Amino acid sequence: DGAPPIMGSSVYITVELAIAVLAILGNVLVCWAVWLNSNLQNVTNYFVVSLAAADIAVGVLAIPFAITISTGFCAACHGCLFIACFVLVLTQSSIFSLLAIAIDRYIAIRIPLRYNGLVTGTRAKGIIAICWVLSFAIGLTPMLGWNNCGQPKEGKNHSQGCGEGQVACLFEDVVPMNYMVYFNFFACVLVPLLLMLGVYLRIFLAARRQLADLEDNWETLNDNLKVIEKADNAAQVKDALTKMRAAALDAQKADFRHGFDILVGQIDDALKLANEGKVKEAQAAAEQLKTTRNAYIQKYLERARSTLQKEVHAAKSLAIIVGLFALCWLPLHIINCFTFFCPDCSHAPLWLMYLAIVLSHTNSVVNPFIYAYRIREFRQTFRKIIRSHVL
Ligand SMILES: Nc1nc(NCCc2ccc(O)cc2)nc2nc(-c3ccco3)nn12
Repeated sequence: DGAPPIMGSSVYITVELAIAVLAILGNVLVCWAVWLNSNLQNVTNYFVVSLAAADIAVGVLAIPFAITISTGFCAACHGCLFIACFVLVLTQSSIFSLLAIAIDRYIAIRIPLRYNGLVTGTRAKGIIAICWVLSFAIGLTPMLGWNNCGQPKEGKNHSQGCGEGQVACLFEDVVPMNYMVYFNFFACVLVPLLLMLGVYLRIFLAARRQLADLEDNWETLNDNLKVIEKADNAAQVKDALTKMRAAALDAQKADFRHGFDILVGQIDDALKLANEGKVKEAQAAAEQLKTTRNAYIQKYLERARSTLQKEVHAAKSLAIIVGLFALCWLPLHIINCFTFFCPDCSHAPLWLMYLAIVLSHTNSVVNPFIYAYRIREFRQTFRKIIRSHVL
């Protein structure tokens, strides 16, 4: 006869309430910043709002649900199922939101040309609504028959003094583990994570490929120029210039038409000269190109470089969220795995179970800090609010 469980429950409940406090405050701040700042009103941040909404729900409902379910109190089976699986609904919502963010940034970085023509607030709202609905379908799947209401714990039901029909409300007693591992973890959680990793890999790959392409064009431009200065034949000049022309109109694909028009025009003129056997005429005419480069091309390619740097930094910041999501949630899934795939093992200790539950809950508090740390716009919007209504 050992330590009173309420002593541990005091800690657990206090920790849970603190986590709820932070989860509500941080995410409320996020939503407020997005609502009043017009720079933060794009399709990409609407998913941020949805994620923050799920986190608010965690702080308002899932945590109280966790505190209640932990009691093992007497309630009808299906009611206990809802209480236990509402967090699954929210977690699936978060999954779909993160995956939507990844796909949005992918579409933005590979085809920004037709990004707006494809991605709008209308279709985004339709997506988010469909995502919430499918999250409900997934999370509450157990209530559609895939439960253990038909296999109750006679000993427990009669120990805790429950009514006819009712059952004690614990997780592993009503929520089947094959569902948690196969259906929820392997299919509806792990696979999405693999997909997110793939998409972000493709994002960074495309950013690197574009920077190398523009760099090859820039180097082709200047190297052909140097070749002109060193060449000693009209045909050698025209060869280098034709290839410089190709590189010029290639880098063009990356107000600004003025610069590239001047460059390509100068290249056409140098070509016409070289074709008419006019060598040094071409070498001198192609020497003014560098000015056109020092006034337009360099100024455009540095700006394209900074734009890709910004999108890369944004992709990194948005991927860190998925990282923390995985790190906070996977421990419970691993615990479920070895609660399902090892009958010869000893079950994980109760303190470790609640520790992992608390950990999974902490994910609803990190996102705002990530935003304020990484994203200048979010940071300074939070700053204004913090120095607008309350200090
Ligand atoms: N395995 C598990 N257990 C619990 N709570 C109850 C643990 C327990 C274990 C033994 C016992 O006699 C009474 C209760 N909550 C849990 N939540 C989750 C979870 C949430 C999201 C993914 O897995 N897994 N999970």
